[PDB]
Amino acid sequence: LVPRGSHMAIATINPTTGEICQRFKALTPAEIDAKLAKAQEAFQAYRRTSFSQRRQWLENAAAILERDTSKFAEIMTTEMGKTHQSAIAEAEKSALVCRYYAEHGEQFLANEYTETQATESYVCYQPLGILLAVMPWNFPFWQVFRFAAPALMAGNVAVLKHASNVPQCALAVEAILEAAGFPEGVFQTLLIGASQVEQVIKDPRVKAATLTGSEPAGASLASLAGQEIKPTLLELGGSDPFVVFPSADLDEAVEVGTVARTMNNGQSCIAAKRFILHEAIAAEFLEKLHLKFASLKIGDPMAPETDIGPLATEGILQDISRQVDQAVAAGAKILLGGRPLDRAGYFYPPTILTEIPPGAKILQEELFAPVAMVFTVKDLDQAIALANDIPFGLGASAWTNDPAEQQRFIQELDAGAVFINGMVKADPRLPFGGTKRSGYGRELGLAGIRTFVNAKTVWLK
Amino acid sequence: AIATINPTTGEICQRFKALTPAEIDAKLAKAQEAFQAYRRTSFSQRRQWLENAAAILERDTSKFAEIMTTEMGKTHQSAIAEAEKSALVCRYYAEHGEQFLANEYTETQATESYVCYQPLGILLAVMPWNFPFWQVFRFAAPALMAGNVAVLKHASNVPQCALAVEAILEAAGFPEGVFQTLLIGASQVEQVIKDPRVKAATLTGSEPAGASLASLAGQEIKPTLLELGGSDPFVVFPSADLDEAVEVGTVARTMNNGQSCIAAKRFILHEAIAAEFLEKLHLKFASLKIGDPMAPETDIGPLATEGILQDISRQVDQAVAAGAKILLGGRPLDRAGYFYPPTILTEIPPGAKILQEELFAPVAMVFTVKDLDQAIALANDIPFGLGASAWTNDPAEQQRFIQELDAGAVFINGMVKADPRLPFGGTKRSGYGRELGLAGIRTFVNAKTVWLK
Repeated sequence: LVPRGSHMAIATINPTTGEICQRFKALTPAEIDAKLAKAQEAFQAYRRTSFSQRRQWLENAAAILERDTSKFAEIMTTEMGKTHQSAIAEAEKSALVCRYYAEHGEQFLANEYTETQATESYVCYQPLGILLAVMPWNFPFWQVFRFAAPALMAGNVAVLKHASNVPQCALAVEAILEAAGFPEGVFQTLLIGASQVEQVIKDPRVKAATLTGSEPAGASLASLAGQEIKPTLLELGGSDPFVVFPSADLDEAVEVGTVARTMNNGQSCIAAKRFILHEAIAAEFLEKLHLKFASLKIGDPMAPETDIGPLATEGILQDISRQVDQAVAAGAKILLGGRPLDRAGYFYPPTILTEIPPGAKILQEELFAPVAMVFTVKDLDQAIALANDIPFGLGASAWTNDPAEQQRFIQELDAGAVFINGMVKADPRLPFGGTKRSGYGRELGLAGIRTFVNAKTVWLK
Repeated sequence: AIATINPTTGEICQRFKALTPAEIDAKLAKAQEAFQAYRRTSFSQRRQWLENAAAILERDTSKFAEIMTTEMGKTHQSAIAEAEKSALVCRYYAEHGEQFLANEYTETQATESYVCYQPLGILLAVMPWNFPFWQVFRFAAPALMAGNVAVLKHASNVPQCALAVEAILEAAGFPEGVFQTLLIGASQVEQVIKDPRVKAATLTGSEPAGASLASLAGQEIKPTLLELGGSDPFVVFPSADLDEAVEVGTVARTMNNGQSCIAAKRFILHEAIAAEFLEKLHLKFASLKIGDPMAPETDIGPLATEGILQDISRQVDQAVAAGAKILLGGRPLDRAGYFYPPTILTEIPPGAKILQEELFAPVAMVFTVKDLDQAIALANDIPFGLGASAWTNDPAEQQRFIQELDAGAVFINGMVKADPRLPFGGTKRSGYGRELGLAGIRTFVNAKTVWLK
């Protein structure tokens, strides 16, 4: 036996126990070439299917997700550490988005007509061809279905590169779609490393790409896609603010803030990361939040009662460890947590940072872990100024029952989404995506299915 | 680098100093400041200022037309038409822009859930020389109606058009700094795209510039829109009104002296009409008037630069040495300016480079095909896909063409034109995204989801 780079890049490593459970071989270039030939060929046939066949197959996928939610949930929890209960919910949402596009997708892609001197003039909507989807470990089913439901309803085929630490999830999605009846080659999972994504985008059969994840990989992909004249959609990190003002129901703010910071063990792009508290309401909020964080159960994510599993990988653990030690050293005050736990697996406790000095690195950084930054402010202008004083701009949440402050937050928060008296969620009925360094384009709603079609203008004399 | 060189006489009519990196920066500083205020203006203010710009265009079409003709060589009549269209697109977004940006509500368990449309901020536009007014207003009208500010990097050979556009917009009443023109070289675009104040960019042009712009935009996590070249098929099948097809195909190959991204460049002829059509096409091209583009009788003026003439000379020399046949033209004329004649090439060998190239000159490639399958196969046998035109009165053939041609646009019994009322853009190596129609003004905005408990 000999460890080879090929066999060592992709694995299931259970973050609860640290143990390597199973390893996989990455595809060769040749093998990749052949998957793409296969996709190109399935595309010629798949684009001729009817919305009926596609709706039928998508419905079938939804039913398989619902039947086996616990099985799929366990795969998620085993590979990347989320609570089993939240992983069951992610399977149910994955089914939901499949149903959303089965129901709306034909109508979303109908001809739109415009009166001109032409006998007929309209835009119609046609599949691009092979699409590449580069997806993250943190919502390993949901992110894949919210991309794949609309892309397949539109008539495209797709090749998925998943995060190298959720290969079982990735294989599970390929298998789900095959079992639902989508023809072989329509959706294929590529067991490949991040360096191999270059070969896929530069392949002439690949028309467009989408990436959800972080800046390094997103910059890489969109750069290369650009150089090849291929369109991308990017959803990257956030540092969403969670802004609390005097007229807010603080108890509910506290409950929802805690959930929004800690769900998925803090590893969400739309987590409440930076709590921005009005000075009147602040003492009371900070303390109530401290106490809730302190009540969270940290433990085995397979256990129903667990609120906080381990972080997903070792790397992820060192990131947040360094980011935090660094801030403490620059003078930041730990109200709670702030140290990895003395135990098996990649555990990091719920943590709260206060009195962060101006100039600290961490003000501009994404904390992908259950670690809240807290700030006090005098007025609405300071709150906007601080909320927007980041490179990112995905989501934002503000708590107030003053209609004027509500419209101000709605207008002036530089984010792709703004929730008022609620935590930012993604809901298939509505578009969703970033601004600034959080990315561009929109998934879900109408936009989700228009994103990768040729909007072909037609003019018949 | 940055100069007016009249392509009719080959001579330098005036020079311009490019900005320094410090001068660029200060323009960006000033765009940011103007954005903070411009974004608070009402649609009614913007509609008035847009309407003023249309009136300034319609009023001086002639004068602006001369600047275009003098700088880049199109016929004065067609410059006049470009100025009128530039005005049209302005009135279009002034009429529809507010409604196009209205909140769209969607019922949920929110009290209020909806999407609104907010300006992104500073936009960089990188425009080409071949439609130097139209390509800028097409981009600017929607962008300004949405509340963005813009900086424009125009082509180095049309600096006067570039300054006139800026001046038109200040004269119409858009506040200083809402639209600024930047006299800068291609290598300086990087500075601009990399500046954190610049939010998104757009480029109409060629692939080398588009690839570079979109590559750097990607690295910076910034969206772009690209409209690049094409090698549009013009496909003629046996039920076509042949005479119309010839008159219109000639226009489509020949307008703007063949320097159009949506010119008909590859004529694809069914064998049952090939001979008739080809002879007629041959006769039409042979008698077009080549000349001073200021003179109204002129059909064909010169190409816009020495390089453009060299490129097409090279490309045709190269194809002829490979075995292609010249039915007509195929050499630069011997007279002052950058004149290349209406030219037709036939019997091009398989594997010849030119089959894959964009011919930015009035040079037609002609092909004979046996059937619909084969016509579509060739229509699409290129790296581009902007437009496609097909001529036929069998409604089944019409639908096959509409469905299977790989283009951003398909016209049946007509030439491809960009109409402000409908979207327009490319696929494949022609680009992505859409200008005009509703898409035009949605491209450079934050589609913000709003959720109220």
